[PDB]
Amino acid sequence: VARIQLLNNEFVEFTLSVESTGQESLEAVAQRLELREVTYFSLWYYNKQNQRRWVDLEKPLKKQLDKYALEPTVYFGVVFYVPSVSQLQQEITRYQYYLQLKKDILEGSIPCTLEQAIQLAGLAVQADFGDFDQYESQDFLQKFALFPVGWLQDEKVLEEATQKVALLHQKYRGLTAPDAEMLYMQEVERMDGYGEESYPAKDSQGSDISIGACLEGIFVKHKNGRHPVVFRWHDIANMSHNKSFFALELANKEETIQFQTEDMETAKYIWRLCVARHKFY
Ligand SMILES: [Cl-]
Repeated sequence: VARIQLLNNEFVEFTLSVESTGQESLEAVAQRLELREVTYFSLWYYNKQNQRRWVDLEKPLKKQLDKYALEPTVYFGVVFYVPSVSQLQQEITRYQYYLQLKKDILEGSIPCTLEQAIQLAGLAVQADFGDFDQYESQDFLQKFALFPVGWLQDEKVLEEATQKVALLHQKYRGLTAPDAEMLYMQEVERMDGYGEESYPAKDSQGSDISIGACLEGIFVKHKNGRHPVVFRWHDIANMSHNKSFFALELANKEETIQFQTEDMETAKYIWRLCVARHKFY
């Protein structure tokens, strides 16, 4: 018996056969949610080094969890981030996407100042609880996750910010939940780090780098103080892996750029996800 953790802090148990693929589990989650735009979403697990890894949806799920996972839990989530949530057509799709974006914020995976957090929390509170005066006090706000890694904030800062959220909340009276969610996602959309996943590596000259995927293409960051380089999706002719190396074949001069990742299994994984993102964009 395995577990699928959903985007709203609920879970589903399920019996894992030997042959059932990751795709089959994803489709079952989608039927459960009545989600009709499933292409943006997939399933991930924590690997044996506690790193997040998206499931190979083509392969049987159970072998993947046995071989690479610490425990038989997968997480439902957005694997293909969209430049504009307005391209999501249906309310159920937007709501799931909203839950993911709120998660990205509350976990700190999209960095966020406290003032940005207060503005986002005001919209989330309107979306999640509706108009402020249905609740004869806002003392319930004190016991909810409102802010990124909020439990680590000083109590006085936390009290003050929660009071600001309560006041922002009153200003949003009359906003429906779909509209409040869209306004929330529209803000998160424009924040640095939205849609980004990255991995440690070295470039062909031994320097340490972070490499990964963003909306625009494959990015590389060095730790000097300069600026990241982005290989735009359409400037990328092909991608490959061999041993621990992951490679981009660029369209301009057929130049091939190598990157050395932690091991051969990591290079294959990075390759698989980056190929899939290239195809999606
Ligand atoms: Cl994928």
